[PDB]
Amino acid sequence: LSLRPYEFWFVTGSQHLYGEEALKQVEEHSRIMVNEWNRDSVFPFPFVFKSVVTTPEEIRRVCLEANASEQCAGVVTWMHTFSPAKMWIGGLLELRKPLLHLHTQFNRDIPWDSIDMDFMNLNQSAHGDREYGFIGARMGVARKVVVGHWEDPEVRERLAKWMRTAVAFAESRNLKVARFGDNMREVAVTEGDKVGAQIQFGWSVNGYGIGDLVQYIRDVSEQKVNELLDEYEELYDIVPAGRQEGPVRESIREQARIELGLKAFLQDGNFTAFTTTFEDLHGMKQLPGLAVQRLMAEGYGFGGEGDWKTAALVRLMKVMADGKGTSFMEDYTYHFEPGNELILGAHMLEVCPTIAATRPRVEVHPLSIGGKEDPARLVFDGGEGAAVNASLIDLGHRFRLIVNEVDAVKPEHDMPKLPVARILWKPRPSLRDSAEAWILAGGAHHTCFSFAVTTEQLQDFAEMAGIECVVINEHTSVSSFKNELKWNEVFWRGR
Amino acid sequence: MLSLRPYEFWFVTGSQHLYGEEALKQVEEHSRIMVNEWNRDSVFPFPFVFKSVVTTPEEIRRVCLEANASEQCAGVVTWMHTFSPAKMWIGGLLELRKPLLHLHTQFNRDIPWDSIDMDFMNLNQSAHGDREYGFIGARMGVARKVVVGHWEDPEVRERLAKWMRTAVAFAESRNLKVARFGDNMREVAVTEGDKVGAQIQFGWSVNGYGIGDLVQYIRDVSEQKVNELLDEYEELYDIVPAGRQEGPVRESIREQARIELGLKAFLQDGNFTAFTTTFEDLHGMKQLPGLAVQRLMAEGYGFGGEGDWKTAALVRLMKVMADGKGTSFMEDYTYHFEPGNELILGAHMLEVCPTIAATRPRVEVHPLSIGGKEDPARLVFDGGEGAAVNASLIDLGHRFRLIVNEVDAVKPEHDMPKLPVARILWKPRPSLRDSAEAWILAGGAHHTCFSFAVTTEQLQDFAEMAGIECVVINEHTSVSSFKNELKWNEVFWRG
Amino acid sequence: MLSLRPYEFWFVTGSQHLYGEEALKQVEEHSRIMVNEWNRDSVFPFPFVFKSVVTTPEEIRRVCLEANASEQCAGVVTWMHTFSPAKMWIGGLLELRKPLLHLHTQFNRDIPWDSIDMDFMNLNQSAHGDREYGFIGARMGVARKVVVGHWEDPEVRERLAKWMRTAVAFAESRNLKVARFGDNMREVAVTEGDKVGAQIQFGWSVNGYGIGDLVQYIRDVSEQKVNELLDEYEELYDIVPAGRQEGPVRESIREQARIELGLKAFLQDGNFTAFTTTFEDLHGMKQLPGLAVQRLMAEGYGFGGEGDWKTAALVRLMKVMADGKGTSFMEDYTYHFEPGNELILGAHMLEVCPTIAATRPRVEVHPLSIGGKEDPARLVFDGGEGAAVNASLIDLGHRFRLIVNEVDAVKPEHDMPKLPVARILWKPRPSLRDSAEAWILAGGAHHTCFSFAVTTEQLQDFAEMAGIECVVINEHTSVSSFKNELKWNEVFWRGR
Ligand SMILES: OC[C@H](O)C(O)[C@@H](O)CO
Ligand SMILES: OC[C@H](O)C(O)[C@@H](O)CO
Ligand SMILES: OC[C@H](O)C(O)[C@@H](O)CO
Ligand SMILES: [Mn+2]
Ligand SMILES: [Mn+2]
Ligand SMILES: [Mn+2]
Repeated sequence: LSLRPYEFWFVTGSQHLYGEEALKQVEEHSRIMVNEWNRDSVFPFPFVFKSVVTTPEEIRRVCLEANASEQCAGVVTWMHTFSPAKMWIGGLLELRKPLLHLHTQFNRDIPWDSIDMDFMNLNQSAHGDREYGFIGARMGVARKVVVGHWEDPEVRERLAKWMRTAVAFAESRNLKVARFGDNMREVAVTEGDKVGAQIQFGWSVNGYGIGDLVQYIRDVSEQKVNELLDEYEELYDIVPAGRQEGPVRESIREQARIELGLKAFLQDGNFTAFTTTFEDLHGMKQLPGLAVQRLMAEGYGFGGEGDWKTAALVRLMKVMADGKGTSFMEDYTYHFEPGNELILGAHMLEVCPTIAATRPRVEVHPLSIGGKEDPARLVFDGGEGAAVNASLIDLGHRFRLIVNEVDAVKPEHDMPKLPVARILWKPRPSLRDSAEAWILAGGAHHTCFSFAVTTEQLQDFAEMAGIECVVINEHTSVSSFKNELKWNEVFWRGR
Repeated sequence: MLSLRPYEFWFVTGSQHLYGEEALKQVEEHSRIMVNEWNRDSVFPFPFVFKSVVTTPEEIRRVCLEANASEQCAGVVTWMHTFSPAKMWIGGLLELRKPLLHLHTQFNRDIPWDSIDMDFMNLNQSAHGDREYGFIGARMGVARKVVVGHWEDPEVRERLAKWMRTAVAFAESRNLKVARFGDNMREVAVTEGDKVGAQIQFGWSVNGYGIGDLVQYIRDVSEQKVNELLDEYEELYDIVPAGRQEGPVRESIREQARIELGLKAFLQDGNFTAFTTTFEDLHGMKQLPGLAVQRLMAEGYGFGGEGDWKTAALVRLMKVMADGKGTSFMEDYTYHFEPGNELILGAHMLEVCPTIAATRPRVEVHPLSIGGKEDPARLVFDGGEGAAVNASLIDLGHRFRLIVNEVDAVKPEHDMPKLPVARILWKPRPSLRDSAEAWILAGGAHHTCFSFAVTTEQLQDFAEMAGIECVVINEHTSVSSFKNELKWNEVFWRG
Repeated sequence: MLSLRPYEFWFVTGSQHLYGEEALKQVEEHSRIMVNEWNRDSVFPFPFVFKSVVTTPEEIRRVCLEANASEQCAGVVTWMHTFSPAKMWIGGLLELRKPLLHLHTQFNRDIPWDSIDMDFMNLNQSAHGDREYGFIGARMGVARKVVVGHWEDPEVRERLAKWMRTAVAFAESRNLKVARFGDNMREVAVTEGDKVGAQIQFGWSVNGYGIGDLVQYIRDVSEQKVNELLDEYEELYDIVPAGRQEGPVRESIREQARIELGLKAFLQDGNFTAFTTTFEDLHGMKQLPGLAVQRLMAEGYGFGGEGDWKTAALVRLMKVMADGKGTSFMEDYTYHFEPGNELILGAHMLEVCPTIAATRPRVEVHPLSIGGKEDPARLVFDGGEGAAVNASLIDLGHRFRLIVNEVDAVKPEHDMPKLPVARILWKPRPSLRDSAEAWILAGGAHHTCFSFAVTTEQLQDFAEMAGIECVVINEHTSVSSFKNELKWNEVFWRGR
């Protein structure tokens, strides 16, 4: 589910005070920085050099163009010299693309024996970026700030992680969610304000009768179903009974029809996320299962039981992660063994095979929920390692993003009677404390779990979106966490 | 140095009539003893003055009114020797406009175990008297400093002595007059601000004069007094060999002395203690004021370049705090990003105060294109080393913010033969990368006041007196926590 | 004289695909006709442009992005011809930074009783289309003007036409550059303020220049062109006898002419449309600018005395709103408390704009101690009579406030033979006693922009666009109610 071309504009500020020769050297430096940066494979997207800006209208022009350019996912600004910040007011007012303020310098060291006034006039980011820093503070602008020399690999790393965040934000602002049916009845956390979320994030969330999907599934080519099956047998282990013609293989075939119909519906409307609900499956043979797991592996967002917030979150985290190690997730049951406390996570069917440590198996088991026929699904153990588990909730007047850092662990025991894929994790700082903190913050039971997305990225995304992000990790004291929820509540009110 | 009027601190002791006249006599004896002993200690830069024990609403209100009327009263230190019902203090606390310090102390250090009786319990009961007083101060939201401990404790006296300087600085701030020769450097943002608001908040009087007003004073300087001033330059500094004899270079220095004497006459006539100039308005001037300003700063005049009246007032203020020691107008010019040796070179195009010099300053003449006037004479030197603060005061539009970075000034390892300006090298805490990110996030200015003498506590206590936010970047700072505190502070300080 | 770049107004029509392509065709036809006919009605001071009917989020966002980037687009007029599901408008409304007017109209005037059917109901359904759109605007809190009624109603067209003038003033304000020769008059409070906040809020660029910069331009004025300007003074005004032939009085008038040309040269070079002076800084000048200033204002330049950049910008933008008619810098000078005939005399020490003159201006030269310079030449005249507004824009520290008093200028019944400045008399509504008290409670400045042409509706619409409070004092004003509104308003505008 690939992306349109994206690029990041590098805008360098200066002034006319020091003359045209100085301005020539500023351009020279910026053009070199961009070219060298584009040689480093750490960057997942290209920088594009933009002509040095020195006047209010040049600044405003480049910001206007950045706004209109569909490929521009972010603007990186840097003051090479002093660049009087009132000139930047008009541009900053126009800019709606994500902004990163790079506070850097062309040379690494001070040339002690040669440094003169010309050098002082030229390489003065030391103060140019501070005057620019003030107008940003003064206008209350959303920004990432990165400090360091431009060849420092740590700097390039902040830059590169940020590019994925910005590109995720670009995808978020054009994100379309299709809902097949409404929320599970009586459920609170998956409910919320779609107009509010379209205003805040850009998400478009709209509802379709399950019957619209049923028609697409009905029109699937049997030839294509059979080819998809061949692919299933190539990628996965199939339960022995499904490896021969008969009713088990047919159950699998039916998920293949569902996958192909879903995919056709979604491509037709340019949707990149979707929801289903087991309470509305008229005309469907099975709850979508294996089909959904597959579409998630292709980069589609998904939320169960009408959960559009989590479907959008899964999709944008997929973009942040470059499609790696990311899944819709739900906390299912606990292991309270002293010293070995952990969480088993799953869903009734829909867990993405990209978090699998073992080769997935296609299985068919009964599912009473929904009252439909035994669904086919992929079954596997999730892998191990550091990860995040994130929830995005609607508090009524505003949204809150909640991020728990966790450590997935390998199971020490088989779970032979368990018909769904699953993963085990130990949340930080302990199961006891993270669960209390989560509950205090009203975190959902549905989350996006990811081995790839970092907390920095989710925080930066929250900065771009203008919403609160709270983090639960190894350093969390619960009492402090309670205090921060209160202090944050007063800041984010009316904002 | 620009000497101060006599200042003094009033010691007001609270009690009540409940225990009789003999108990009140003993209270007075203790207070008189504390004042007299305190004034024998050279740690205190200003004298304490015993005030008569107060026990009634009218006595309390009277002493507060008198403190407002007294030009020499720089602050009031209040101590409850006994219970002193705080409703009696309401009237006086509403009237009082001098800075207040609540000293929570006790006459005796130790409990006389084998003789302590009800009379002693009645008399030496600060333990609750100061708490009842503590309440009324919290209840009325009064600005105050609180100091706890025995009055012969050196740590207690230290806190008191430091606060005396802060309070004197506040007294100077309330009567501060700034003269601007010319407007802000065009298009610059951080040096702009609300002079009316600043006069309301701090008392600063900031008004503008045409550069021509200064030129007329420079024209009226007597040539005899100029010659004498060159003799002092000769005595005090290393003059460039070229200027040590008659000819162009010496005439370049003689011009700064003319500027110095014209400036001094202007300022003294208007009772100004700080001033600004701008390189964009130098009509009638031969040179940008340079040496002249450097000398004036060393005498204790506040200064801000490019029309910067906030930094000018900050510099005068901090000079008072520092008793004229080790304090300068400053600006971050260029960085040294050598791993394990990151530092900042600070300077200005001419105006850096010699009170921070480690080496004997040299008088030098070099071209300065900025301003388009004749080659100006200036002092050149390396800044000294050691712990320092770098502070800027910005206007956020609806309020002011004091930002303070604790730094470590370092001795240069190499010569800078081509650098025509005085300069200083420092390592900001907790690191270059972190302090600069925090500084930019706080929107701190490029222009600061740098000081080896002023402490963070003093700046904070100043902010408390002036009713503004003060934010500190030091070795303990984490940028993510710093970021939160800005948000939470902004909600408190709003309105 | 100082002329405007071309401006136009985009007409954006909303619909949806629901009813079919033929219906969309009928929608486009209606909108093209509306634009065509509006453009054939001389009440509009600027033309409308037809924009392709928008029906999808992408079409909406595109036109809003284009409006933003178009220098000549001064405003967007939106109308929902049919239901046009408002979530589609979110992306565009977030993007749009040009002034917005929501026109709630309908193509046909009357219900066609004998033939109205479902097709018609589907097509001509602004009645609910504009309500859903109204919702999203309230929901997102956008700045907007709403106008209701049939598109051929002359009252509807009049609201539209007036708003065009306001909106064009706003575009001018957004790009306004002020030059200040010298700083504020020392110790003065109301003319002080926050230039950064003002540039953020209004867009005004405000920067300071040494008087020496102006003096240099004055010295480079061609004596030829001075003489041609002097010729033009003779043509336009009654010059005082002693200034008619060569001599000291005519030399004085000649000096103002030099100031005039240097000032204009400087201003044009930086595209400045407003400026300030200060009598406290006149080094290298022979006179305080007087006659020169009066003439620059007459050309449409904004001016504020004593460093007053807020009034200078206000003067300029109200000139634009007024199309240069009957507008001036102004200051309340002295009162006439005669019972039943209470009035205010307004003037300045020199600088009153001749466009408010009811008599032919006289060029005169009198001494002026203020500033310590040579006797300045200036235009002297009586101001006109009639309905006017007197408006002040102040800085409360944390935000700006616009204060406008509706007044009636009156003709003097007596001469003022000893009075060496131009002046005007007015009777403030609802009374001198009450208007002055309300003004003081609102902290209104002593410097104002006075105008015979600018309406209260336009100042209010400008304030809406700029996101600032506008308070009005007029014939319906009760001081006690007005006092409450200051309180309630300040709670609304705080932190906003
Ligand atoms: O551009 C102006 C100067 O050259 C310096 O950058 C410094 O003075 C900034 O205030
Ligand atoms: O004994 C009465 C005194 O006033 C004491 O200080 C105490 O009881 C006040 O609470
Ligand atoms: O567009 C849908 C319908 O036709 C109508 O507009 C109305 O029912 C909307 O509420
Ligand atoms: Mn669920
Ligand atoms: Mn500077
Ligand atoms: Mn005036």
